[PDB]
Amino acid sequence: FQAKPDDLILATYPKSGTTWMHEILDMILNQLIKTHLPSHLIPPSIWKENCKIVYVARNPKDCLVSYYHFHRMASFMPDPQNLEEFYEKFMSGKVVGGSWFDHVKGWWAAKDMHRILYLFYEDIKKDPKREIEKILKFLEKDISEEILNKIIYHTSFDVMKQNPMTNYTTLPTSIMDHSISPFMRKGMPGDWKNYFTVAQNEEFDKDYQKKMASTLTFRTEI
Ligand SMILES: Nc1ncnc2c1ncn2[C@@H]1O[C@H](COP(=O)(O)O)[C@@H](OP(=O)(O)O)[C@H]1O
Repeated sequence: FQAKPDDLILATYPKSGTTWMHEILDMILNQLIKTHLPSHLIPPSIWKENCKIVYVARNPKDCLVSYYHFHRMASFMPDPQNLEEFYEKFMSGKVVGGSWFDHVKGWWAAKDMHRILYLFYEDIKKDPKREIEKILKFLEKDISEEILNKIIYHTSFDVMKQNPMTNYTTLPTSIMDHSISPFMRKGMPGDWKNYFTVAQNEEFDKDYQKKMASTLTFRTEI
């Protein structure tokens, strides 16, 4: 894969803000390549050319829950069975895409050597103006207040949810059935609290602490 110096790359672990951020980057730019690869598997061409990369990470509890429901509604994805069973496989990194942990850490470290803007799903929810302003400084692109507010409006969850071009409702019920769980489900940090039992959560915090020791921190609420 021969990369071009101007190509802009969107990199996420699944269920972390791909669709959302693709839309932000889409509008700002008016070549955008997206990938779910872990840093160690990016083609070397992309580093040598010094492509700008936007990475989006999401707190792993919401990511896990989002990934569960998505499994429920996608035909091409394995049966998740239970949130309990799913948790075990998510924490093990025995899910499509592999380990969230390795993903987010590897990209976190990669930003010491490489032109990467590393953003947080939760920071984008809390203050899209602030996050989108970093993107603009990163792309050395300059945009009117009028258009910046337009982007914030256009890429808000409520608006994207009604947008056929982005909500994945232009796919047959038999590949994604939205009656089970919409692809645009809740879009809310802290939603995981409605699904983790207190005991599931204490178990998580004990595995997470071990598996992270990463100056990477997350918000699990806003
Ligand atoms: N415009 C938006 N704002 C906030 N969250 C969004 C969004 N568009 C999609 N999402 C959320 O991002 C997740 C999908 O991520 P990806 O595009 O990488 O698969 C889903 O999470 P939830 O299932 O937790 O709501 C989806 O609702």
